[PDB]
Amino acid sequence: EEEMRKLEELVATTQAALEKEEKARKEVEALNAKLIQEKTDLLRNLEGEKGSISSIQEKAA
Amino acid sequence: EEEMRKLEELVATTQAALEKEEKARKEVEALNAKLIQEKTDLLRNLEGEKGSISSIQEKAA
Repeated sequence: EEEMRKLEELVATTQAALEKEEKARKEVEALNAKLIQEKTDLLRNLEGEKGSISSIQEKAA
Repeated sequence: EEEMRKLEELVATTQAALEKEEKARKEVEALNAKLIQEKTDLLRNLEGEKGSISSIQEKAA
């Protein structure tokens, strides 16, 4: 009466784990890669504008 | 015993699955924990500057 219950718990632990791995393996680079590109285009906009604010200071003196 | 042999192999993959499941999530929560504040205060940094750049040029012209 006990041989049936270990087989249904056997297939349940594998299908529940299998949907959990590839859900996590997808989102780790999905969040990281779109965050590292959006700082790179803003930083060259930043230091080029920080060079532009001193230009109005040297031209006025 | 052969019936306990079929039980223990896929659980060994599942115990290897759960440790890799928690490994991916705890590194992706800590990187988002400080970086979303990084994009907010630079927005005040840029707009507080470019609002002045629109204001410094009209009296310099």
